[PDB]
Amino acid sequence: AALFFLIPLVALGFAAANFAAVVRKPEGTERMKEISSYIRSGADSFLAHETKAIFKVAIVIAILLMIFTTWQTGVAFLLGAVMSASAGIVGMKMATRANVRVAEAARTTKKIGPALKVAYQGGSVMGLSVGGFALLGLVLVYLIFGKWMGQVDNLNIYTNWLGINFVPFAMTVSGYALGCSIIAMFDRVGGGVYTKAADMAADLVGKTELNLPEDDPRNPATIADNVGDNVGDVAGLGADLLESFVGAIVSSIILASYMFPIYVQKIGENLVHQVPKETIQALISYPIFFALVGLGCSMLGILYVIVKKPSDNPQRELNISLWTSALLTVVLTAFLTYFYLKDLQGLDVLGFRFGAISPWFSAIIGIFSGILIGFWAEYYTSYRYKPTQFLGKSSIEGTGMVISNGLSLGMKSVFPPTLTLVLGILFADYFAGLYGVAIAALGMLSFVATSVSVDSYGPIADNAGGISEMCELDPEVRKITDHLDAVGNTTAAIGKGFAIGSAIFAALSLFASYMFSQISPSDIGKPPSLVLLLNMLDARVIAGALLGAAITYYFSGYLISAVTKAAMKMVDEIRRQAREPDYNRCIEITSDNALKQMGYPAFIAILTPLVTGFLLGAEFVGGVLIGTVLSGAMLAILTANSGGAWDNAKKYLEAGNLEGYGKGSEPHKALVIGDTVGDPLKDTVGPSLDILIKIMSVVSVIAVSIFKHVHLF
Amino acid sequence: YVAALFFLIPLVALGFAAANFAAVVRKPEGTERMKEISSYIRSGADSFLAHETKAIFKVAIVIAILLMIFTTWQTGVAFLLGAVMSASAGIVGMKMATRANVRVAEAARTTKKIGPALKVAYQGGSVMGLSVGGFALLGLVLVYLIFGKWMGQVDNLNIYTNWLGINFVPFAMTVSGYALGCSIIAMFDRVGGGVYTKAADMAADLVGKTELNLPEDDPRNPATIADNVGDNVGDVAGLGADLLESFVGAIVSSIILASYMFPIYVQKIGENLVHQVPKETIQALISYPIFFALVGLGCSMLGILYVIVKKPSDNPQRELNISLWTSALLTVVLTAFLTYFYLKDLQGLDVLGFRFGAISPWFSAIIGIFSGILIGFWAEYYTSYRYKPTQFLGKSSIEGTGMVISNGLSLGMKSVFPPTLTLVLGILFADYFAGLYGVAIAALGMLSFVATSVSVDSYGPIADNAGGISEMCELDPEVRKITDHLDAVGNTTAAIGKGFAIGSAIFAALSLFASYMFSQISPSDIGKPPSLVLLLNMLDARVIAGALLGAAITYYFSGYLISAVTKAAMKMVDEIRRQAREKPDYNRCIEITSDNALKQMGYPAFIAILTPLVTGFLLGAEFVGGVLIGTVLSGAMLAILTANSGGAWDNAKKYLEAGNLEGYGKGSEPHKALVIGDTVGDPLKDTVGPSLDILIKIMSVVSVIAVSIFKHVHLF
Repeated sequence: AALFFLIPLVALGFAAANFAAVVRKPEGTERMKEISSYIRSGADSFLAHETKAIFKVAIVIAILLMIFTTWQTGVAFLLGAVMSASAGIVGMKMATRANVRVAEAARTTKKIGPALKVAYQGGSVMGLSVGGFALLGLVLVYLIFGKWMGQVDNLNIYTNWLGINFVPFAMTVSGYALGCSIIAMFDRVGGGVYTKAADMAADLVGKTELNLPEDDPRNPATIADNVGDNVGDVAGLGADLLESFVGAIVSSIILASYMFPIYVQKIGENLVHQVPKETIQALISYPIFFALVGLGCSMLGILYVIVKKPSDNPQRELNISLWTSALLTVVLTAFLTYFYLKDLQGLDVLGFRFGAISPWFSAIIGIFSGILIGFWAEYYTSYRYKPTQFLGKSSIEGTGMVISNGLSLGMKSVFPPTLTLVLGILFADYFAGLYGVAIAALGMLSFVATSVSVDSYGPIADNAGGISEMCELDPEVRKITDHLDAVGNTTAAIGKGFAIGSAIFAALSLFASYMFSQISPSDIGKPPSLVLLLNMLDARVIAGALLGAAITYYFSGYLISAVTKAAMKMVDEIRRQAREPDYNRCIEITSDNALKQMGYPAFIAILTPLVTGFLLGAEFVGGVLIGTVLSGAMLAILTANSGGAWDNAKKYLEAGNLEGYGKGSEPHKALVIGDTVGDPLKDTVGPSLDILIKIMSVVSVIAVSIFKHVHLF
Repeated sequence: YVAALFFLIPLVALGFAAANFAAVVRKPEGTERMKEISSYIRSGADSFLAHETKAIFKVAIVIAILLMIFTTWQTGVAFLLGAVMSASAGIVGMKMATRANVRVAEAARTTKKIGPALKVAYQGGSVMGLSVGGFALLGLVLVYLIFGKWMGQVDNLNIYTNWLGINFVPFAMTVSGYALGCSIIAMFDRVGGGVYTKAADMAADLVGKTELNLPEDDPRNPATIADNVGDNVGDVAGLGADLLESFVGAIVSSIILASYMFPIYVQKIGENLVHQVPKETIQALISYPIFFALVGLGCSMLGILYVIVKKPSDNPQRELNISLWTSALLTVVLTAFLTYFYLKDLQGLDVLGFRFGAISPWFSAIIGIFSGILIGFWAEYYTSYRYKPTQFLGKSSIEGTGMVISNGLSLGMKSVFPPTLTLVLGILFADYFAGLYGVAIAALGMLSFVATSVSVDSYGPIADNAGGISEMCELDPEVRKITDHLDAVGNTTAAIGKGFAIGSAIFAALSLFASYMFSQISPSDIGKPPSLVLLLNMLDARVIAGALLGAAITYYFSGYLISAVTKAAMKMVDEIRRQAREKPDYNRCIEITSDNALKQMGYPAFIAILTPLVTGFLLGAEFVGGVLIGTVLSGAMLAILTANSGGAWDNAKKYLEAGNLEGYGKGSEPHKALVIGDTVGDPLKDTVGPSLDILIKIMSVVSVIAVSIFKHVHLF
């Protein structure tokens, strides 16, 4: 058991070792070194600014979490914030360092294998830092606050000095989750505004009197964009997956903890717990062990792929990493489930239909759902398949036709993945109730380290190819690096789709956790069916649902406008710099403006439940959560798939798959308009929604202990 | 005595419509060129109507046969009756509009004044308004008398079990059948006719830009006449049928809730079933919505009469707003007395949710009314260039085309919050006053004066056709100025009316969701506490799954419609090229586009009608309740977004055309960007949004009906 608790440190040390191993490889030409120095300075500047703002917000949140609820809650909040920030910083430094070494491998060896290995060892640092830091924080919470302080021992509803009631350990893990959520909100909202403002400004300066090339170091927005790629597909997506991972695990824990007070019967004058402390604690700890086994299998798959004999098929290598981790987790967790829950009593009252093996059936379902959902994102965004081919071909009909067909593509694309989620939820429940729904969220993210490593591979290869083309490298070297960039292009779409699906699953598990956390000491005798209830006929619930949907749409629109404003401001600063390059100057101007913009979306996401709950109650807030989730899922999938389809249709034409037309032609102009429209949608709105749907649920789960009984109307 | 006096009101409205029809027909058509252009337009309209009506009849017969085999035969009879009422209103309104398009221009030319032309156009639109009101309430009065009182379905009010074992309260199921009847007409009009309209508009612009280069606004271009036909197909038949469906849906929901409260609030005192809400109150609440709607129609006729007889003026918007406010205020006042005197001596209103006694539902109704107008205003705030958002979009036109698209999407997304919040507060307060019954009464009050709303909505396209005929006939510049002023006023009223229709659709869809939940009552829940029966638990994984599925289906529905418009447009372009290769063929291309649009609507219509049957026989009534919530939420948001975005794009293009952007005018690059934005937005505002308005209601109606079957007959 202690070995499992050690696995997180193994992953952190693995990250350190891969960091050193890639750092040992050669940087090469001095031109490459200068470009990468620009990139690293921009990245570190952005990181410092955002971490300053993060610390400012986190101290206030921890003080409020200690004043209300308990002090362990605020401590766990800060712990989780630190773990996620650490994973992000480590991954970003590693990526900004490895972007050149990948190109040097490709050039020196004139081969694809060594460059791919360098890039994947680079991304595995972010993957392993995510996994290790997250599960390390969780093990620390489970040991220090969990067993040492006996919060897993009492498992009864505690009433704090203010009168707020809650199960202690549940509230503690909730605080930890909220910490991760703050880190992720900062990363996604802010960094996304920044990244897409930089990309839009890069496109813009090309058309001003400056006549600055897009792929030229003379253009400051080029370096800002190369920094933003890392800010996005390494820090942002990694933090998003980390939040979903921890959310699934915390939801399992909260449901388990609150089942203990739920299933008590007043047989005489005594309250008899129909689910005893043994089973409850076993179910509190089973998710942590499942996730630790997942991290172990992830490290094994990464090891196999980094030591594997070098090959010339990158896509195959990354997919091998994924499938190895998946199957290993499946088998090992099979034995874990069967042996860890075998001798427990009362599992039938918990929803386990086939006994101790029920949740494993749930977990694996998640896994498969995930991969399948991934596939759908690729089907509707790759020009290898029919939809993007049709979109690209329709370019000849005009620009309005490109826009309409892209919107149509996204809207229709939301259905296959939603149906995958629907069947996954139905079957997971069939096996093990809402607990099994949470275990499905976990299984889907059981190998988060490998998923995040493949996600971070993309931007590293993108920067490698960009450095190669900015340094005017040999055409064969450019071919190698561009092939790596295309593989990363496909993996990016798959990873974004997987992240959206994971966010939806974790948000639904958090909704269940919210309902369970509504338990008051006065409902102890009441039948369980009466307490765990959100009635949709209650007009406050319908009203709250409409409100949540509207707030989600408004959130998205505000982010679009913020991106455009920040881009125009960066263009103004670049003009000022030309009249009077400024790399960190423009990077920091845009970073500060994006951080200023983040105030209102963050306040929306965090304060909507507080305001509405203290105003109208916990049924209204349940409605708001359902509306937010239902609209966020759809809008996320839509924006992601539409932007991906537009981008890859432009590529389809640029690759000459549409005879007669190439760069500069009118169809290419139309597709470029479509791609500029979609960039903010896929890289800012979708991920921001992935976060919204979860963080609003977390804030709700926590504050419902207060406003459940403290509401104005 | 007085009851029959009110029951006569529908015939008064139908006769008022006939009289206005005749009065405008007496007006002069004028020049032979105007007569020829209008002959083209009217022939196209009649052709479209006939083609769509054939398919409507086929589907309606299949549905009515199924409604007789299952449930009861009165259900199928009421279904066919409602289909006929709505189809009649649509045909009448469209024929009248195609007739009045010339007489408005003749008023503008002969008299060189705005007042007389406005009067001609408003007398034209009041035909559709009054036909909607009269036909709808006539069908409902007939149902309440024949099946209701004569056959004693308002007398038994107990759960009846049909030969198959399907259980339901008879009158509730009957009114549900009638609602489904109206819904079929509305679905046909909206989905099909909307695909047709936007395919026609897209083909007109394309052929204007194709190798043929046939000028826009030219009789030589057949798609120009097809588009002038589509304006009426959309904002007269489509929008009128939509408002009619929302109206009838609110009323039917009130009735179903009332009917099912009788079995719900029973107490099993030993061996006796004691109805805590007695038959007297149940029947009073079944009939109160009908009388409220009749009073509303009377006030609407009065406002319309005042505005058509009022001293002519030079301010048209003021005249239409006067009609609206008069109808609203009169309905408010009279319905106050109606409520207090009709529900005073009842018993059990407390157990029902009436917080302030017999006057509670009136408080709900008026709220609806205000909600409506406020929602209307919001649609105007986010689409008119008199206000900041559309101004900013137009100004941003200078900064590229991608910026136009991004800012339009942003505008639309943000625009859902003010109107959605209006709906939120309306629901909260309406419920506060009189429970879910009061939510239904709020929907009704919001639509209490539907005749005037539909008349103002149908005014728009008639004036649009008048201005188009004026520009195609090369009329005098002053007459053209008058017609262009009328067209802009019609544009604003169109935006406001579309927004009001969306808000009404959301309110009616929520009332129908409540009706679904009430209709789930089984004979085995007689003793169960009401809290146990009226329950849709959101933790049940089935319900969450169904909600996700419904949202996803709504998005897919929208995307399919977008693609269908382009397919029909491309085919119409091919037909125009063939016509050039071989006075052009007007009805030919109109009928080709109509048949293609009707063939395409088959699949969205099948989605909307069968999704609840498939998913319900598969997984049950909790899953379908989830589906309904997802559909309602996603449809509300997408409807508001698409409508407001299309309106903002169009009115920003107009903002520039008037030179409100110093330095840029027709032909400049910002104008090209705004033209792209408008071509993108046309299908969204005129096809997707309304189709969703329909989806969110018709799926609920089908669910309310079939839940009697699949509630207990489901596979998993």
